[PDB]
Amino acid sequence: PAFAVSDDFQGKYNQGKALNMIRTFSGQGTVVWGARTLEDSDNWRYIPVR
Amino acid sequence: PADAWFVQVGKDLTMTQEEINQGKMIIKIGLAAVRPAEFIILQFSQD
Amino acid sequence: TTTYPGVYLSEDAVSSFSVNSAATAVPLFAYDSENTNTINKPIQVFRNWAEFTVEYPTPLEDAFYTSLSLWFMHGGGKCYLVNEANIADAVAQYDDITLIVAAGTDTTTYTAFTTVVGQGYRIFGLFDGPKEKIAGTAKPDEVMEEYPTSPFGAVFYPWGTLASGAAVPPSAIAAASITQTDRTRGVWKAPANQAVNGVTPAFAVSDDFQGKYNQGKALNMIRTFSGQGTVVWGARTLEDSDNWRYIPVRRLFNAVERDIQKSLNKLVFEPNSQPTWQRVKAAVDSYLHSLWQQGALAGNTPADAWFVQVGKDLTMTQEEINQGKMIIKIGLAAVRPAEFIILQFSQD
Repeated sequence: PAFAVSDDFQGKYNQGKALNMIRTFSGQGTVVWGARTLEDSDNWRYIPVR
Repeated sequence: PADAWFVQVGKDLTMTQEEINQGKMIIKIGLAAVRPAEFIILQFSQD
Repeated sequence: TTTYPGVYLSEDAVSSFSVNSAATAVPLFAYDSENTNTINKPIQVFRNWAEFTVEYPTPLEDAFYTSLSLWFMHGGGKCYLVNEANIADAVAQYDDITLIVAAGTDTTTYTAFTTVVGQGYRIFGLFDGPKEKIAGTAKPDEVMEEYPTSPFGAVFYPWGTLASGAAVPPSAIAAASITQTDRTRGVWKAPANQAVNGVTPAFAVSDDFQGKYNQGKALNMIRTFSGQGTVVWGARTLEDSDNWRYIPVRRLFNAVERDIQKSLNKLVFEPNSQPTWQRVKAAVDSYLHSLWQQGALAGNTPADAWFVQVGKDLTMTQEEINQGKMIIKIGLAAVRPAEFIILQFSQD
């Protein structure tokens, strides 16, 4: 990743829409992170259930 | 799993007479899907 | 909130409670502020014999010196010594003081005593008997009115003169009986058969002058016997009342609540909910039940030997809940001291 992003700038953009930044950890490295569609709706969040 | 879905098709619960006579058939289902466990909180207690 | 994806965590919030027991004897000692052979610091905060002796290596004969000698002869505790001018002050401060002695100091003492009980700070003071030798031919009550009536106190006449040294007020002397009472067993036991050591009463009093002054008020002379020597004798508060005679049953409720009222100070500003109310009830009863199975309080099936009640309408109804107020109430069976003994024969 160009950027090792955050937890809070991560966390504060978890809502609203579908930012879904891709964050490197320990163990898991450069792993994908967060699953959500554009609407934060009870029918449609969570891209696989869409 | 007939709770985890349902399914229904008939003569009048679905697709009544004249639209059968119009050729149309309609069906319908609805179902229980999984949801991804995105968040994790956990609770302690000393009982 | 649960903002980013990942692992959040919660715990348990609030727990139970119980009361923390007691001290049962924190006496301040009646320092005389006019007195000079002494520290003219009014309030002396004293722990044991050692710092006393680094304060007084000096064998005095004034009664407080004879007190702490006698007091720490019985062990003794962290006991204080304030003047006759600063009674209420440290009582408003130190929050532990259980006992108030009379070191022959009465005049401002009784007023300051009846001052603080005029705001009622849950203490048991105790006074001196008159100095010497009521003739007893007459005059039966006119030796008593000099002492304020209260459910809090007695005088213990004979002026146990402590033949090693100076004449000691039995306020100091009977406290030693209590000192070996709580150390022996608690407060509901009456310190009425603890024998003290090396102290001689000025007077070997009577049985009848004893017996005729057993009533009215709380003379409670301290009489030497055989076997038991110079032992304390008679337990009764100032009023001869069915609620209050028998100083430990007064001192029981003097001790029954200062633990509790202290303990629940942490528990205000709390949501006055029903599951609060039952939970509060759940802690006390067992502590009572222990204390009942201690035999401190009398009565079988001990929810007979007490009761306890708190709710929404049996106690603390709606608008005063809406006023924030909660009220509770209990009542209970206590022991009473078997002071008297008669016994009946029959040939059947």
